[PDB]
Amino acid sequence: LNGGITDMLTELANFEKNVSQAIHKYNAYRKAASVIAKYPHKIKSGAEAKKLPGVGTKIAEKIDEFLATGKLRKLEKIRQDDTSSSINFLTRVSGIGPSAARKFVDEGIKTLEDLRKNEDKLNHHQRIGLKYFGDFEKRIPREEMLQMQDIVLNEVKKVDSEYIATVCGSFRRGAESSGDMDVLLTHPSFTSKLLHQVVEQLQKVHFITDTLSKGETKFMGVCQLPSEYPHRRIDIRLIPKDQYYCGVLYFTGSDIFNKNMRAHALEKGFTINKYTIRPLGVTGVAGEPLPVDSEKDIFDYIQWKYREPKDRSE
DNA sequence: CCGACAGCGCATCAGC
DNA sequence: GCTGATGCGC
DNA sequence: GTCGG
Ligand SMILES: [Cl-]
Ligand code: NA
Ligand code: NA
Repeated sequence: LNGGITDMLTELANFEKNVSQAIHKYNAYRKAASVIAKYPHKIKSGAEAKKLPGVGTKIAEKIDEFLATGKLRKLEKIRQDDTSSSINFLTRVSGIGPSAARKFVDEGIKTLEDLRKNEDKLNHHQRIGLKYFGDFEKRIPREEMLQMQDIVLNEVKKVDSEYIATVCGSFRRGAESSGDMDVLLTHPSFTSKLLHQVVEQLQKVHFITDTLSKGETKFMGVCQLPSEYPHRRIDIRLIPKDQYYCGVLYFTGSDIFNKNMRAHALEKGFTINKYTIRPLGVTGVAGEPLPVDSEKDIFDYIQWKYREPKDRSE
């Protein structure tokens, strides 16, 4: 239908983010690509697309050029540009953002090979990103995610049977594949070394293989199923018990669902973030956080019917 | 016209 | 050494 | 880049 248009917008988005360092223009192009990707008709003109929310005058003009010529002069030039294409590519390395990519390209470091012969110029995260470059770009089939969940739930309970661990993200919504694994962790003793002991055990059984970052509340690293399976990205967050289910709700998503749930909350007189759900006074003064002991409690606070994660796509 | 567009944990830099 | 800023990812 | 105050 409009794959040519959405690919064009996505490509424009990446270059704004990675090369121009214009994050808001990146998101504008992404939003336009998303709304067009859902549009159930083949677009015949920029004017037609303009009617959609997120598509404005500039994108309408670009669509008109694309429909009449089959390309975008601006994009064609960008693709051919050595500096811009190299910067854009380097950002595919985890740990390499627009700033590092620009600095690397400035000094003639443009390829994965260039990165390999300049390890001294890479920080720990970037070296890991380089090491697992191909693996990190692979999807994870649900069956592997289940096997990964089996290991995590098993080892967590082995450390302390009172831990509560939930694998969230699109996986919890029943997705057939995932980009990574996002684990939410809590314990009755923690409210508003618990994380360390879990990471340590996962390393002990050789599930966790590398560490990108690690503090008292957040771990970001690499894992791998026993055999060879690709190495996978895994995050683990330690959340206070009284904020756990607000966290589970938020990190389960989806993004559109969270947006819809916050809107309904306000219309019912509540504000919902990833941490707490709080009532609003007659002027807008937010009160103390409300007690939450399940996902359903959040729904019951705003007079909503409990939606299964499976149905939380929108 | 012009400000918002999410906010925060961790690693590391910049400055004192 | 320290504090605050920045880069990065999510 | 787009939206909306
Ligand atoms: Cl709060
Ligand atoms: Na529009
Ligand atoms: Na990157």
